[PDB]
Amino acid sequence: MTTTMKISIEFLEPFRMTKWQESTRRNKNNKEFVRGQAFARWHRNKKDNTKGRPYITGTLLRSAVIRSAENLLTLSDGKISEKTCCPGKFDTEDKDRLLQLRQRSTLRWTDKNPCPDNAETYCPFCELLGRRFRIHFGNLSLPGKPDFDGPKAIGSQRVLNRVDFKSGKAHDFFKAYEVDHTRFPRFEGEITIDNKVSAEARKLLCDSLKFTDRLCGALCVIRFDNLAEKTAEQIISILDDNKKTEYTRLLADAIRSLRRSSKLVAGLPKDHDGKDDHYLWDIGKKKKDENSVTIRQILTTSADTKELKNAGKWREFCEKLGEALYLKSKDMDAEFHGKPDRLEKSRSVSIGSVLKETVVCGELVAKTPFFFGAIDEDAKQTDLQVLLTPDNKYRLPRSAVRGILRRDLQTYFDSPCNAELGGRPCMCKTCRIMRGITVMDARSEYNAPPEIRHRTRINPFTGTVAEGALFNMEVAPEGIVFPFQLRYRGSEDGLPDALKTVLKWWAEGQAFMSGAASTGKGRFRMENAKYETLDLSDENQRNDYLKNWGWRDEKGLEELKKRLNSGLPEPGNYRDPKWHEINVSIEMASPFINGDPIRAAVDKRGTDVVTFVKYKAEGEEAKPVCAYKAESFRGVIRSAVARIHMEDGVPLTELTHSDCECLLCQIFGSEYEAGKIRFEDLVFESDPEPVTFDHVAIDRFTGGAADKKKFDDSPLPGSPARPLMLKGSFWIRRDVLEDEEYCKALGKALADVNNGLYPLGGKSAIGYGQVKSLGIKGDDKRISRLMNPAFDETDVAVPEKPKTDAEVRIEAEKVYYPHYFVEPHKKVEREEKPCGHQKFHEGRLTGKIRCKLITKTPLIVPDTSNDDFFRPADKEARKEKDEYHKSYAFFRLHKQIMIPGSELRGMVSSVYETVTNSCFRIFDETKRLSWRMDADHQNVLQDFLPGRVTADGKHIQKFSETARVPFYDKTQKHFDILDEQEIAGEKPVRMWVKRFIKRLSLVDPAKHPQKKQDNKWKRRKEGIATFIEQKNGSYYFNVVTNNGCTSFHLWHKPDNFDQEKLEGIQNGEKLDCWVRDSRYQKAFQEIPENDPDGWECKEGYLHVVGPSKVEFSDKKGDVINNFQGTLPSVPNDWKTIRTNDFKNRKRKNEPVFCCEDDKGNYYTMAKYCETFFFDLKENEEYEIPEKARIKYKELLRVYNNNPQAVPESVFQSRVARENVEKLKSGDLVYFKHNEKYVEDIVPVRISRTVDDRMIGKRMSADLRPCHGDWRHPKGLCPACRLFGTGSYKGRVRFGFASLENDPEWLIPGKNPGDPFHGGPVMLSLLERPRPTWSIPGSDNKFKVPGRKFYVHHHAWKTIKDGNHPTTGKAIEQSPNNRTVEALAGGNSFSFEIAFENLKEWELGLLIHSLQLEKGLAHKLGMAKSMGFGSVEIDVESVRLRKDWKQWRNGNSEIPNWLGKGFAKLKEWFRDELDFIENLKKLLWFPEGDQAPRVCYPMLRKKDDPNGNSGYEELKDGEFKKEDRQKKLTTPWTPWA
RNA sequence: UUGAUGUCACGGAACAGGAACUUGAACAACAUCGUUAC
RNA sequence: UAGUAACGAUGUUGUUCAAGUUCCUGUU
Repeated sequence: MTTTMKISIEFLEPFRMTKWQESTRRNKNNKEFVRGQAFARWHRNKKDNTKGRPYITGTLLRSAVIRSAENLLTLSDGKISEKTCCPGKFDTEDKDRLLQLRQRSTLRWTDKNPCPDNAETYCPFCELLGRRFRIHFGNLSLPGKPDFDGPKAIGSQRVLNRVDFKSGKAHDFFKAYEVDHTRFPRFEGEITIDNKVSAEARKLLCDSLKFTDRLCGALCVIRFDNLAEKTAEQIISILDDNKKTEYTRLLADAIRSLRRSSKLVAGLPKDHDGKDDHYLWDIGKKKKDENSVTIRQILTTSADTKELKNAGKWREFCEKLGEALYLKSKDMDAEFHGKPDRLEKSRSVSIGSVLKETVVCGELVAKTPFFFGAIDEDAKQTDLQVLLTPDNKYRLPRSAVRGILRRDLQTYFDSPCNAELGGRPCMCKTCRIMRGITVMDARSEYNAPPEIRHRTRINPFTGTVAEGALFNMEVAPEGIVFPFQLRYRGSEDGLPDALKTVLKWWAEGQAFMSGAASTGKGRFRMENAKYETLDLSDENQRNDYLKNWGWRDEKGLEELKKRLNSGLPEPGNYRDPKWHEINVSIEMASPFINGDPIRAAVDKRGTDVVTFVKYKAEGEEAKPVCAYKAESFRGVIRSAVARIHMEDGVPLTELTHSDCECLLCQIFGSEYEAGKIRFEDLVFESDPEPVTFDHVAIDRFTGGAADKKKFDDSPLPGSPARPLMLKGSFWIRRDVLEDEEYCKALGKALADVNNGLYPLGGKSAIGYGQVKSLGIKGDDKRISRLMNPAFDETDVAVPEKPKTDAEVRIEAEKVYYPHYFVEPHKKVEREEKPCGHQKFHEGRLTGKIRCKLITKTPLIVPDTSNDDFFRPADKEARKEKDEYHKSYAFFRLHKQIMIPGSELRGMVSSVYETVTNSCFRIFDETKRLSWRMDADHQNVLQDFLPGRVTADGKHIQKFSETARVPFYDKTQKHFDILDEQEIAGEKPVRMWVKRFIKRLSLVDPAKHPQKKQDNKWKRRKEGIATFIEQKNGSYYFNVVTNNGCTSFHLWHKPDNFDQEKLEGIQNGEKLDCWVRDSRYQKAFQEIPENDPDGWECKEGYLHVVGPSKVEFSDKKGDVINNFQGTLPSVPNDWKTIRTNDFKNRKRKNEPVFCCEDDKGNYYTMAKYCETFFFDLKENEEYEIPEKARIKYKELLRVYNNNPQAVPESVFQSRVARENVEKLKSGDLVYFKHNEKYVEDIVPVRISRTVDDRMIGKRMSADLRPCHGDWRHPKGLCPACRLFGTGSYKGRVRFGFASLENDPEWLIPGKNPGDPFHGGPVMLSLLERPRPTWSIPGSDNKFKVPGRKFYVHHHAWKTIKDGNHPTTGKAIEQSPNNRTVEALAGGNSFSFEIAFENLKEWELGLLIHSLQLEKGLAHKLGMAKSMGFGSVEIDVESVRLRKDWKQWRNGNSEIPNWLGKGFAKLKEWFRDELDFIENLKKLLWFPEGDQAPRVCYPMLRKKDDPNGNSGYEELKDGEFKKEDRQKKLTTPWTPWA
């Protein structure tokens, strides 16, 4: 007796979902079951397990149908078809149930009796209301009834908000689930109607089902009828198998960046030679073990797997791989909800019968990168994320649009709302308009990943970043189009005036929707607006509206968009939007950098930092453009304001801004109110291609490149020819331009920015940034009227340089050395506190110094961007893999000769820090030294005893003595009778050892005429002689010693005098003879066939090392000559090398072995013997500490990395040939010990000795790098206060020097008429320095000398011709020297030095270090160990700064500064200023007719035509061991 | 998997504050091998 | 029982980033 009607709803927007709770907190007393009643619910079967499906109750649809029926019944004056309708009853006497009452002011029509219950025929509204069921409403569920695994598998919980209006920051908040509508767009159910309900109630029900449009926070229309985890584990295991475990976070941040495209893995950078050993992209490979994959190979084979071919799959793989790597690198409260008021009776009111409808279509594009915070969980790498769609599309929610309409409607009026989330609806002017507004979501169809930005926070006391202030941020691209649709229904004749004014504001590009609006985030603009007003008051238009469900669906919208008239309606009352745009145009004069290291790690150029580049969208694809961040510009202007204004004593950079109305707190805002000025990004107006500059860090002692300290950067190029314009804008509020107190502050700050201070960008300490001018427009001269400069234009001249007094006595026919260290003092002061990079102090100076550099000796500053600049034309370009002859040019920026700022910074820093006797800025406190020990028995080789380590690596057992066993000879055979188990020393052998051999001579007492002078004939006694056999040269004898106790057989070689005693031998005569003993320490295997004497059989260990001591050469040495032809070839394996020739041929002395390889090398090999350790003394061992093992490790590392070694791997020793690492267990060593503790372990007889301490502990404790903690503390060296350090910014900025006259090169070029290119000159070898010649020994006597200042001379006239400086031979090219292009003497440059917050004695010392006396000169450039690079600097106008208006050129104050600097220098050191005298002696320039000839020695004396006693004779006599330091300190000592 | 005579949740902007920055001459002379003889 | 004496040859590149901070303050 029923009739089922099947309905089905279909969503057009993401609906919302509530949270599940058990059936105990489901009363009217819970505050989360209420406020969760207007959403969809989540049912789970088998309670306590999150598994179920969503559903919508029937009571909610009943309430929506009731509300639509009330809204529809007053539109036809209460008559459905024929009969009038009763007003209905909404009163209930019981209120313990009915968990929620109605607070709505029910509509009215035809007020009459409420049709009491004791009736028999009701009003159709009472049949719809339900007065066994009359109209039963059923549950709506999913079509197929599936089962998901929880509420997080269909949706995502996001946080909503509730912001304030005056202090526009926040209030409480809440959160809810939202499910996307592209995955779950359909729900189904039915409605059970009785038979005898009516024939007019069904029409009302159908019209009410068609008139309802939203159910759960969304529009609707109701109708009726495993790789990434294992790859992460593999990469982590690779990083842990090696020692590169500190590159894990950079690897994570660089791998997450590859999610943009898969064509970036085949374009990762390489090394500088084009190899495949990058420092992070090639971790894992070794010298051996080819089956070792790297990270580049892992990313390459994972780029083509037929699973990661799509973009979404590759993006997801990159994201979760980066997340896993970040998580692996890691481990090394206020919310309101509800409270609705339970009102007893609703105040029923009438609204009338006039109802219209307005549709506004169009679209709104983005003009700046927008931001919508959707920071979710389970993703902790970015910590500031954006809102995305489940298919990675950008969207703007309707909550943000609704809140922004609310804010603009409150701003159009001048009265905020005062609602408190409860009770009767609010009835102000801005809540009667907001109750008829309906908007929609967007999708933007872009589908591209967002870029990541890095931000920091700077401590304004030191200048560096604060502790713990570093975070990321991701922003959406610029230029995305969102579809827009607004709909309003009310009683007016169209739109109101407030909405028309707000839409006219939005049509001018002033719709600041959401984001970090203070730093120039999303600003949209509504375009292509259409509108059309319907009329639901009549009946011929309402039925056509109800026939097609309005026009909400896609077909209805495509039919509606053909009826809308174009152009928005003009408002009746305009309001002049409250934001004003001001343009900004900056022009620079130097390079510019805005760091980005991750892009440098992914980029294929192979640099360390690259400039910042943002993307922009063109509809489906993104293109990059270089720009300047908005946060950096905002920070610059904020710091420029904060350092001038006082506000009651303490400046604005020291306040806490807790509850203060400071001047920064009222313009730039704080954590309690929003700001009133919004900046924006700055584009560069052109296409500047980045260039590459190389840098290095020159050590102080042994001035050369320090270890691990070579780097580069890729900034944008700018020069006084092409000035790198910058364009942008920023927005200010309307009620700030009208104030006269804030505009003055902004004008003062921009006037300080314009006058040269506050450089923009990165490394401004070497001449980057340097704003030349700044000009704003668009403000009617309210701010740009205080930005006018004002100088003095005086005529005071600059005082001339004083005359020098330190002179040297240089004579002819003598040579000099070029090093001459400068020994320092012993008192470096660190008892002063640094100033602080805050407000400009009162008694300190700030300004500019303009200098003038003029060269007087050829200068070389190379342009290391390319080699082969002097390459011949019209030939082959270059072979792939070879070592050619490098040749460079001079430095150019835009085809203009320049000198960088870091060169001058380093030079002046060295001179300034050696004047004030300050801390060694950069130093190498590692790398302990080592020396080869000499070959003399008494001094060194006496203490090294033979030994052997025990079964465990803890003790060394010593031996008694040694004897040498002959190998590689022709008089025995020891290789084919001993196996490999006994020649490696792991098994004892048994040899026969002889100690003393016996010579023979016939006449002892009557031998004084000929012999008996050698004094060795003092142990002869007597002896009888026999004869048993005849030989060719020798004769047999059987001699007794004193009484016939023993007899020995020997072979005696007679001589002239012996010949006569020989003459007759009948085998039986008794000759007279004498026996003498001589030393013979040999040990053979069996027995030799020449001495059948008593050999003492002993027991010991044997060990071999291989054929060492090769005198290889290239010029047919004295032993290869006078040979017997046909030299053999090199054998491919040892144990077969024999003796070829003898060194002495009269006697049978030392044997050699001459061979010849495929090249022109000629080897001559000594060492025809090996050593045998016998007589192992037990029960006496010595322990090995850790210092011995560290010394042994350094010894092995030196042995294995040697470029001067023998090219053949057969003639090396065992230590270097087999490449071993640690001390094994059971190997022979030569150790040194004293009282149970060993000191040194060497492998061979004559090896090298490593010193115990490092080189950092051979100085004083005060001269070490003045770095560390010992606001900032007071422990800083006097040179780390002018120039910076880590955790303290320096207050001196240098600048790019530029040439102004004509070049005037050294040698003319190849093309006449083009005076802008020079000719090439070829240099000498230029080999790296040796610190093992200044520190000769290692005990305690040799400390570290000074700072290695090179002397001035003229030795470039010999290189100009083509000879060598030491000899006179012509130099020949090779793949080890360069061919540079140089300038000549008589060129002029000009640069500028900016300083701030200096004292009056630091400026005097800086001027004394810039300009020297009138007889000295500086030295910069390349190859200044010859005569190359000699400059002098003259100082021009020194214009100071005293206020933000006037600058007061102070040329007339220099001598007071110089006197104060000298007075401070006298105060520190009383009368011990000898280091300044030495430094003035070392900077002396030969004024005239003096030609000091300096050069380095040669190796020996026989290889230079002058014969000047090279290094191998200078180690004895002059520079022996104790005069080295002394003779290298005196500024001009004769080279001898 | 809801209750019926009463749901303005299209009744609520994840908003407000923060300088990828600090320090650094692209430079530079004496070492490397071990034993041989009595 | 036991150790004493210092000699012979002339050739060759190296570093290519390092030390720091890598997240906080708050809504009623």
